[PDB]
Amino acid sequence: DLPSQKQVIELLDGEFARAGYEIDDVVVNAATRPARITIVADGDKGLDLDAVAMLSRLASGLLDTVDTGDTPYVLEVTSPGVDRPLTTEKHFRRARGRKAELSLADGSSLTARLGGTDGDQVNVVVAQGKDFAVRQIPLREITKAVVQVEFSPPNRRELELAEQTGKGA
Repeated sequence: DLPSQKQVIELLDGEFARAGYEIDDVVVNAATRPARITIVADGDKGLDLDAVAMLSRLASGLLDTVDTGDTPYVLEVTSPGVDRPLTTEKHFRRARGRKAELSLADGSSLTARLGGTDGDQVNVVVAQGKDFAVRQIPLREITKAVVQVEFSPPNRRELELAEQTGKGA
């Protein structure tokens, strides 16, 4: 059949990196006519149309080296999307379960999946080895919070924790 997400990534990651680009995610969708393989990539300087086309050429060339069989697919290389910034406690509540990039007041940053709010805290869920940590961060320590677009579905255990912690609308 079609290669797994992991197969596409092992196939492309090195070449993409060698071209100066990072692979953020890969989606092999076999539920459309025809199937779509989506590569989500980025560089320090985003993806302009030149880069999108170059990486599409790269990726398609590399994927032709693979036995797809009689199964027909379409390839797309895209930038990671943009999603809402969050300002109020209500916003955080509504964004429970979403992945977020948080800038902290001490200058550090953190990518984590948002849990519920709890008093003046927000719960966050972070991967830690094969397991997870649930941390509370005070709203007054978050100076920027941006929800990320997700292409592959969230890790099931991670989403379970993020969605059954604290309050969220």
